[PDB]
Amino acid sequence: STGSATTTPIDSLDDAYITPVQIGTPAQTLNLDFDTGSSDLWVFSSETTASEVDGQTIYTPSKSTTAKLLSGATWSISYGDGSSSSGDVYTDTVSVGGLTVTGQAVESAKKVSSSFTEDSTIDGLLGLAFSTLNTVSPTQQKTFFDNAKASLDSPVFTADLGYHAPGTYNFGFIDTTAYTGSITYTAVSTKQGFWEWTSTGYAVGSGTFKSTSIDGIADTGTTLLYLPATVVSAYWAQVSGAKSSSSVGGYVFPCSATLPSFTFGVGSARIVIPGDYIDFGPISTGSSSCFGGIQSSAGIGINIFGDVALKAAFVVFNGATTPTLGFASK
Repeated sequence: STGSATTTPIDSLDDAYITPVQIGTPAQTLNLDFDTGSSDLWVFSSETTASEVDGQTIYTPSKSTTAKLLSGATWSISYGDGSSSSGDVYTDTVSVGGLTVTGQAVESAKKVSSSFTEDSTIDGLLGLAFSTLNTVSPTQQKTFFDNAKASLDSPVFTADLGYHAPGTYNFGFIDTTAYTGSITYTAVSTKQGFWEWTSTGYAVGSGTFKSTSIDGIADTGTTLLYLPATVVSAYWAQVSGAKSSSSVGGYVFPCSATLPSFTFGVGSARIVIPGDYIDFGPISTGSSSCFGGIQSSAGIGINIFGDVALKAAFVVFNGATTPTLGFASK
């Protein structure tokens, strides 16, 4: 089997991407944020505290003939950005892009933090990291990908995120029309439950490539690119008037600037992030200070190849016995 679903940016800055997911019988379609940095599939639901719901579509298990309470199971998650959610658990049929899993754990939120309530366009998250990070207790549950894997033509999914445009998530096949050149595969460590890999270095604009190992994760649920302070300072030093602002919480730059590209290494291959991808617009409406898409990972404890980086590439998440990541230009 295979599945193919279009993913759409939630706003004009590509802050996140939503992908329609069918849950239950008859289908209830919710728009979920596919998140390679976490391992819970959770939804706004009929059980969500009413004051914490503001425009989201909700999953109502009582209206699904295939829903079953997973008796005694609870979940609670805290994300790297300080956001959180918690609740109880149903099993139900879940379909993405034509690919169906029966008996999928659907984590029903009772509580969500303010950042989720404020995002009316995101009805939940679909985690695609390793199932070792799943928060269900007392019985840890599998991700949608882990449950689908054995049925798929190939044990893979691909992320093809658009710049200010829709893209695609594919399960079980590699669309050879979706990328240019060849796919370069690189080793993955699953020791922390993430798609953790090592970039071979970077370049700023037309500058020379610096060979240096940068360990980090491929995280579709993170908007920006978080890299060591040395690398980030080297990038922003090439932009007149760029500075790190403690008051704003990162590097900002004049909205009049033209940003240089940023290149990262995947083995002997190179992925180029155009400068425009690094512009996240005014820090506040009407400001001439713009927020940068490349930020320091200092204090986060890990480097994060978020959407800024991944949208520059066709990305293969290879869930074979020995997992690997693949990157192609597109």
